[PDB]
Amino acid sequence: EKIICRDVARGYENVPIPCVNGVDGEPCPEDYKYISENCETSTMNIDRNITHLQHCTCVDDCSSSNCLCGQLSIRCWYDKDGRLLQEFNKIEPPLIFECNQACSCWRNCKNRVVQSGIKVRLQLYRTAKMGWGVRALQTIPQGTFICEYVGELISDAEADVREDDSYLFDLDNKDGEVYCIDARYYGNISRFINHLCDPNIIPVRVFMLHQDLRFPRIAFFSSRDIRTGEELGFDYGDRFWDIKSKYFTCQCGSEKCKHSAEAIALEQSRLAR
Amino acid sequence: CRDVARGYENVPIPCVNGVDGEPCPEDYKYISENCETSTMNIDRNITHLQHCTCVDDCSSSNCLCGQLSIRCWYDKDGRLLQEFNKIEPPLIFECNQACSCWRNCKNRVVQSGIKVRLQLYRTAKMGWGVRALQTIPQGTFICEYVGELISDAEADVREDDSYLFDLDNKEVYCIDARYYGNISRFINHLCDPNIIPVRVFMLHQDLRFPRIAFFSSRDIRTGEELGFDYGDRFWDIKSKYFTCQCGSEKCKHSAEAIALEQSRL
Ligand SMILES: CCCC[C@H](NC(=O)c1[nH]c2c(c1C)C(=O)CC(C)(C)C2)C(=O)NCc1ccc(CN(C)C)cc1
Ligand SMILES: CCCC[C@H](NC(=O)c1[nH]c2c(c1C)C(=O)CC(C)(C)C2)C(=O)NCc1ccc(CN(C)C)cc1
Ligand SMILES: Nc1ncnc2c1ncn2[C@@H]1O[C@H](C[C@@H](N)CC[C@H](N)C(=O)O)[C@@H](O)[C@H]1O
Ligand SMILES: Nc1ncnc2c1ncn2[C@@H]1O[C@H](C[C@@H](N)CC[C@H](N)C(=O)O)[C@@H](O)[C@H]1O
Ligand SMILES: [Zn+2]
Ligand SMILES: [Zn+2]
Ligand SMILES: [Zn+2]
Ligand SMILES: [Zn+2]
Ligand SMILES: [Zn+2]
Ligand SMILES: [Zn+2]
Ligand SMILES: [Zn+2]
Ligand SMILES: [Zn+2]
Repeated sequence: EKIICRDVARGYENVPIPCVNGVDGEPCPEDYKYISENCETSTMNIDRNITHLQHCTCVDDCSSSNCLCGQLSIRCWYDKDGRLLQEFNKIEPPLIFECNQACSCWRNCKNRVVQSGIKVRLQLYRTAKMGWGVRALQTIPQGTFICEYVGELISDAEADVREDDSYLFDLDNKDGEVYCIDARYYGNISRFINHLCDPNIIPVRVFMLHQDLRFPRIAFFSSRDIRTGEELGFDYGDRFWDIKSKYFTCQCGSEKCKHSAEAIALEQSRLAR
Repeated sequence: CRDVARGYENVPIPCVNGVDGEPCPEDYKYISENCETSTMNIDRNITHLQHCTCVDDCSSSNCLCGQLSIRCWYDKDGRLLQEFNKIEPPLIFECNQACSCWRNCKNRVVQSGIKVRLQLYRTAKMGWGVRALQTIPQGTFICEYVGELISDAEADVREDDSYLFDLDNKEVYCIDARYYGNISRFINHLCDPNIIPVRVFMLHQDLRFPRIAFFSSRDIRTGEELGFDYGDRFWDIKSKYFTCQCGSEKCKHSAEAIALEQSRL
């Protein structure tokens, strides 16, 4: 086992993200460009108009019920330490509207967690069965911001012709025109987070410096206390596995695994009779 | 006010008034980065970024971004080299998200933000101004001219040009700090200036949209008012409404200076 890179983010995050390999001879991944914030190749025509921001008139730290930005998700879901409240809906999370440059409040108000970046210590590591993965190097309480799903913002039409969908994330569940983040060519640490059938982080859609609802940003928060050494993972979703399961099956090893060869076979044999 | 920037800069920018009873200004919105109010089609395509292949601190002459800048003009402490053309500054291309270097390389001064202590204050004759609260060595990055990116056509429609900065394209775009701006909107004209504007590219390289960075052109002492040369064009427009009050012996735009040149004719 060897530390093969001290910081895959090259200093772009608040904290380093080392890479270790104790499984094989694979060097730290080079077949992508690490970026800390979303990029575009062809333009997405994002509405950046500062006058199109809903914003608040608070002169405190935006902890009162009078903060419009909080009201845009019924309430601000962050406590004084930046963690999601206990009663936050982790099954169907609301859209979060953080404070922004139009708000009268200060940059250090309580409604600005995701825009402040990575704070926890993570490690890129070689897994036994799933390629690279990401694990915690510290205790992470439930409700803590982990990292953003960062990559190249692309259209539905462009996503459809991309050869590799292994790093592709669509931004809404609906049937219409849905934009995507493709982390294949450009991405951050999130591109390495694997699927777990017993996940410990959840994606939350967030708005910060724009409120172009076509382009929510994807923030991962812990859904339970996470222990040092624990692999991070979220539920990729059934749609992902419907596509992929003819190529590989889930190796998460959970007793609750929904997408292993065994689980899939038990499903099909249920119908084979 | 302890900080007109509301915590958005690396350091506070306090405001004081020891001249009259005017409250610190509130007839604008402080923003720390440029904004837009109608679509500005800036080319942000990451594949269009020229970028370097350095793994050093980008002080090497092999750094492409340095070469794009003619050379990297930053010394080890982030200050412009003496050889920098302060009369007609070049374009600076800082490193960006496409470069292979680390975020702490030597070619990222402007994108790292304000480091010096400044103060918004009431001047005797020129309204509000900005002054240093520390010694500032020559070549030091001070602040960016931040405001609302607008087209020249939009600029022509607007009533007030007192906070309008022409990016000098030859289609034309401007930064209007009238409604949205940062501390730079308060920096006055001086005929004996101590800072200079420099065109800089950082996260995009759309040459239609340079960002404007101010650097000190000489050592500045604590308490000294900051100022740059607004340019003859500004004064050709404005001299019919007011004249220069900078009070320098080399003042070019005072009523007296103007009258002398006119009577000469
Ligand atoms: C590799 C990233 C995880 C796996 C990933 N998951 C999600 O996109 C997703 N979207 C939402 C979630 C997740 C997990 C949520 O949980 C909720 C959400 C509202 C954020 C909406 C996926 O399924 N990738 C295949 C793929 C994506 C997109 C296309 C392009 N078009 C055909 C749609 C093709 C293939
Ligand atoms: C209040 C800001 C200082 C004064 C200001 N100075 C500059 O714009 C300027 N531009 C460059 C400089 C300066 C000082 C430089 O030094 C060099 C540069 C290449 C950065 C190009 C000005 O002249 N404002 C009147 C004004 C601007 C724009 C319009 C709209 N269109 C007719 C263009 C009308 C009136
Ligand atoms: N639960 C899983 N079981 C098997 N393979 C997985 C699982 N989760 C992620 N993967 C693999 O990881 C890919 C998704 C990537 N976004 C994650 C990083 C990937 N492990 C890598 O090494 O680059 C999938 O297409 C699979 O190849
Ligand atoms: N040298 C000067 N002489 C007279 N007035 C000046 C001078 N420099 C700047 N000004 C004034 O300041 C305006 C430019 C502003 N960007 C500077 C801040 C301005 N002093 C204010 O109080 O808002 C000009 O239109 C003038 O009203
Ligand atoms: Zn608020
Ligand atoms: Zn706020
Ligand atoms: Zn707000
Ligand atoms: Zn599983
Ligand atoms: Zn370089
Ligand atoms: Zn560099
Ligand atoms: Zn570079
Ligand atoms: Zn003068």
